Amino acid sequence: KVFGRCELAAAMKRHGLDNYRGYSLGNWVCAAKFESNFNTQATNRNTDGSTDYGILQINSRWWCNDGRTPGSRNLCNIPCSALLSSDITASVNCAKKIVSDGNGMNAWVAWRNRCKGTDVQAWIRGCRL
Ligand SMILES: [Cl-]
Ligand SMILES: [Cl-]
Ligand SMILES: [Cl-]
Ligand SMILES: [Cl-]
Ligand SMILES: [Cl-]
Ligand SMILES: [Cl-]
Ligand code: NA
Repeated sequence: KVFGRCELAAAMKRHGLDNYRGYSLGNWVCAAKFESNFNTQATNRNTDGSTDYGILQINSRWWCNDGRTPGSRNLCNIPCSALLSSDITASVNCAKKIVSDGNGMNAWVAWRNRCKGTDVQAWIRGCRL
């Protein structure tokens, strides 16, 4: 599913991302825009042989099992395919683990490079929330 901006903001709010670890909802919608273009089906293979999955491009090196990233972990205890569902529950739950790990939203390269330090409330402007 390719979400609209406000549709994603609502879904993310409902699943408890707004202000999760102190990151306002705009930061999560921004991250999703630049990680996946709001596409739950997005996949991108990394140089190390891991792959990033879903709306928040969660990586198989640490977070989900894809059956082809040897010696990786599965901290979210999910198949990576779960992160590609139209239902973002799995992705959000796993993002909460990630952002809690120590590095905050710097775990998302697109967030660091395109959202951090920017006016992220823009991403939730106009939305009914
Ligand atoms: Cl929308
Ligand atoms: Cl947009
Ligand atoms: Cl915000
Ligand atoms: Cl992989
Ligand atoms: Cl959803
Ligand atoms: Cl933080
Ligand atoms: Na893994």
